[PDB]
Amino acid sequence: PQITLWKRPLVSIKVGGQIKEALLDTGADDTVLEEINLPGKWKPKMIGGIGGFIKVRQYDQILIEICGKKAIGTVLVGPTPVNIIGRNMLTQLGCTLNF
Amino acid sequence: PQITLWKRPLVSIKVGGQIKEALLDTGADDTVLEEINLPGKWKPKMIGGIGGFIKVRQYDQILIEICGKKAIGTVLVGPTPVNIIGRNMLTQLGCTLNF
Repeated sequence: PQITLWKRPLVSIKVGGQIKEALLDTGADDTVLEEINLPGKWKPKMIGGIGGFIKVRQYDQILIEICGKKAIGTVLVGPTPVNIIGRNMLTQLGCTLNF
Repeated sequence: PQITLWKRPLVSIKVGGQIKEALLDTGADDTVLEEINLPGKWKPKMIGGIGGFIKVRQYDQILIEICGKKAIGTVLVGPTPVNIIGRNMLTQLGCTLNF
């Protein structure tokens, strides 16, 4: 799809047997979700920083479907005000900026 | 231009008689720059919030050129770790997300 930016790019995502709303964020390096139980191993990871560090759970090679196309990448699970789809997953979807 | 997201989308911008590097951030509502003297009036504005509010100077109808095309919109001038081009300016450039 082509998405204009007059409003926030919230999309619907399928992940871990759940449906969630998330933000296509070209300004984020990583993908962060909250309130989900992902399969497989996880390692702790300190992210963020400015104001202090926040610990999350890093799951690797997690599938996320968005408007039809599927992406597989690392997902960080921890507290976040909005579910973020960072560039690590945007690139797996073939997402580009165009103007 | 078409910009892939394998790396951070830093571009070169012309604004206020200066050249600066900034980030095309679909995850930001507003455009924030630091260390510049913009012309015209400005009103104070509290932005951000999570962890506390930060005061910036809001200049309206400011021109910014990026890879050839010009945009006119509100620019917030205050401390920021990276110069951000929010959706208010991305939309003026005709910027979309495509995958």
